Amino acid sequence: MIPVLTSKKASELPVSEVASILQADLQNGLNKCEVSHRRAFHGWNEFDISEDEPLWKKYISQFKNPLIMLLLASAVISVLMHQFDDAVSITVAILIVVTVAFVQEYRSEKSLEELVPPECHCVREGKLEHTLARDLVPGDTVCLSVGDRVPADLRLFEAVDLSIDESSLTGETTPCSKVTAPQPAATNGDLASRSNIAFMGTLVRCGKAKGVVIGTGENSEFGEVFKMMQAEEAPKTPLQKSMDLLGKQLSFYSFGIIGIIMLVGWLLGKDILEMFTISVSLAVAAIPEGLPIVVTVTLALGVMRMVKKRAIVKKLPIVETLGCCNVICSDKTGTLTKNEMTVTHIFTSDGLHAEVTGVGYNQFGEVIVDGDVVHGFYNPAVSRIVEAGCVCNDAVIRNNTLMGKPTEGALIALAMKMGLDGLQQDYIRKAEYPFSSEQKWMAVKCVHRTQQDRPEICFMKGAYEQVIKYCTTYQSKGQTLTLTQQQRDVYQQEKARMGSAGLRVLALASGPELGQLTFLGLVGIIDPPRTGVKEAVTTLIASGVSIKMITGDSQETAVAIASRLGLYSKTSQSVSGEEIDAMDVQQLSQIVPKVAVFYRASPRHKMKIIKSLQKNGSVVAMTGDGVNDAVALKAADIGVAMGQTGTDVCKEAADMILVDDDFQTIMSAIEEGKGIYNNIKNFVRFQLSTSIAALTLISLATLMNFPNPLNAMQILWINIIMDGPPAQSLGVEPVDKDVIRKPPRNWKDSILTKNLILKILVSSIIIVCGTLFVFWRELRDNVITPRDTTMTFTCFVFFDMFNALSSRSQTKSVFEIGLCSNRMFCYAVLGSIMGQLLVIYFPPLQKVFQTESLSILDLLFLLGLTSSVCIVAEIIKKVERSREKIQKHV
Ligand SMILES: Nc1ncnc2c1ncn2[C@@H]1O[C@H](COP(=O)(O)OP(=O)(O)O)[C@@H](O)[C@H]1O
Ligand code: ALF
Ligand SMILES: [Ca+2]
Repeated sequence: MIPVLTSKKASELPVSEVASILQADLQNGLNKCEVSHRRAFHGWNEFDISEDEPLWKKYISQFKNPLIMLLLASAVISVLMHQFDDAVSITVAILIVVTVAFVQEYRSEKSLEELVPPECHCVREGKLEHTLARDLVPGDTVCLSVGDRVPADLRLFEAVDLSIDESSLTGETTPCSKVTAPQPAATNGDLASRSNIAFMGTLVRCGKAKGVVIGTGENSEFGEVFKMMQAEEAPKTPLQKSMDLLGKQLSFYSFGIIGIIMLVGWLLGKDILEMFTISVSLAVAAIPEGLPIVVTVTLALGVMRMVKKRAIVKKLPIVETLGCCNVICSDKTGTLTKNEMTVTHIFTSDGLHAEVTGVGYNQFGEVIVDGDVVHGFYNPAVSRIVEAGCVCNDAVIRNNTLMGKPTEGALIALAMKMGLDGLQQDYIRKAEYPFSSEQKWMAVKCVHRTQQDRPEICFMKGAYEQVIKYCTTYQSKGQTLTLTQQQRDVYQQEKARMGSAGLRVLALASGPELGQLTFLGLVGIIDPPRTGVKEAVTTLIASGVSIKMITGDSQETAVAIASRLGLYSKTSQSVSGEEIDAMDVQQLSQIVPKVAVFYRASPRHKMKIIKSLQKNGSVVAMTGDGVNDAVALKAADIGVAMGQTGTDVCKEAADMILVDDDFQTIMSAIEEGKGIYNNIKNFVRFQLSTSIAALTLISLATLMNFPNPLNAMQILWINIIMDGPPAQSLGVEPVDKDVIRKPPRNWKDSILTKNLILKILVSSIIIVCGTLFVFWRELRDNVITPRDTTMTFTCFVFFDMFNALSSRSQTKSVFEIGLCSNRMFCYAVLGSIMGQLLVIYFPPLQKVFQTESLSILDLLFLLGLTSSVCIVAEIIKKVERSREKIQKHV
């Protein structure tokens, strides 16, 4: 059997011993059968899933709520009293309440169980595959590049200037350097001296590494520490504690009102038992005992609906601030535009204009100069630019797939169209200066493969303003002349003409050494934008949010794209990158609400901009994707990391990520969050309206005479129907398309507004008026009849049902939506109707409850009169929509 060795054993033993003991191939790797055997033997590369849930313990913990315990105490002291029906009814009712609370808790636990398995790169069968870190087995060959995180315990056998961040493991802010040499047995006392082992969960900052898996899952003390630190957390949502405070205030007000009405009923009154029972009923009915449950389940359904649309968001409280945003920055490449570059226009230093046809990275296409087809080395000016773009290239084309930068793949395809694919191997690359964000140029110094006696030739490419600083001469009609200022102005004007059409400009120069280069020409690398982003950005800035652009390119093409998709209003400015560099946050904070395009910028500037965006009243939505951009995401409130082109540093230490990079997904998530908030507001509105109506009805009933026709069991059933399946049906709801045009909700604003208060008060007074009308119409000279109680109970039930029906959406009436789209509402409605009809006619229940019989014409009159609240709500909604239309028409 293969033994599992610890970290110190792999540290003290050389690479040969750790390879022979583990039987791991450094170059070939392990086979599929051996990997499957090791996975079946040692298990999966995850923490031990040993967690049992005593569902019976949860069921009994659903008890002990003081109010239901006082209800059970009343029930048992009633058993002591010479009576049986009230006791058994109260016991069955409290049983239904406990089981509905338990199933609600189980559903909330399921929703809270409802982001991703972490992927990695592994070398198996001699090939590198992008596989799951969960299926990793001890002995696999793992490659770690910049950005990638260490999946499991790794024994380093190859390392190039590797620096790994271990602050999450030991707390040191300084990354330690890794080496492949074995450490002596004397220095293995502390953890910081272990520079030959890559531990699980560590973050690789820089460098490259190739190691062998030695420890997975449980076979690591650091793995145990991680399992115990990142398993039990409690990141409560600000909206959650806000709703908790609101519910506590409502409960305190309800308890005060109940104490007041009890003091009133005690004076000039008797039958203390019924008063205490009805007080307990009002206490269990008025208070919201399901607000956290419904808010959690609606947040979970919202996050599930938004991840269904390819939008993964961690840090659940972020869903609270999702949609509250008002400034959403974006980059040109990636989110706002697909990563596809195509060379279309070529401008040589001689003044020639060449057009390149064909779309895609293939050999299909031709170069036309003044009507003539240029192939091979027919035109010196064009062929020089082609060879300069080809010899200085890091991307490679294979089976129409590009490996590297797409901007270099564009020049690769351009050389392919001219039949110059085999030129890149004709030169021997000697010196390389790669393309960096600070220098913005890439240079290669090479010699010919068969003409090594010739002087070394260096080719530089990049931005015009950076390349032209190294150019001293130019070519015209085959003659090398000196670069005058007029030639520089002509080149700048041509760059402006190219940028005005939305083409990325790229300058190229060639020479014997750096500093005495001749400038060959410019190329127009067009970038087709994604389809559908135009209308999205149009409807985004039309109300609420404002989109920015951090491209890092020149101002010309940036403004061209921002005008094509639509970002530049008549009153808008644009700032450079050197302007942000030589300026503090205070002076910048006064020009940010006007600027919308950031050209010639860099991620190093982004953080600073964020500070300015944090100076005034606003919240940031960044879109960092590459390296050295995770700190900007952490400093901002939320950070949008891309899935395809995204490192692990900017993925795990970040916020909501977007797979299948696009721009409308943020808008969809914003609409989802706003719909969640609207559903929560509608549920709170319905609950508060029903509670206020019941409280004022009970008060007007027990005021000075004519005691309440609603008994304890009836009010408890009303509580069940107010906080049951028809209650949470309002929380979960498919959103319509109206909130994207609404202004964003401020963080200072609460969930209760003036119109909501007016609506709940109108609903309550209508309920009370209808109930009093029914009470007056049922009896004229009759003191007390059970038919009166039945009529009042069924009337209040039907009124609550119609009020819940009218409370489907605060911005949409019942006519626009149908009897679908969360049909669970209609399911709960029909279930409650069946339960009510069973309560009406059931001889075994007629002794339990108060209802014993009813008439058909009485039921018809009840359904005819109950629609008053519904018609009033629809009338006020129609007049509000008419006022909205007449105010937008002017
Ligand atoms: N491989 C490269 N060689 C030389 N110059 C480049 C290369 N790639 C990009 N550039 C230039 O450097 C600029 C900066 O690129 P980057 O900072 O990655 O932003 P973006 O790619 O979105 O423009 C580009 O606008 C382009 O002019
Ligand atoms: F892809 Al960029 F700045 F937009 F590096
Ligand atoms: Ca209640």
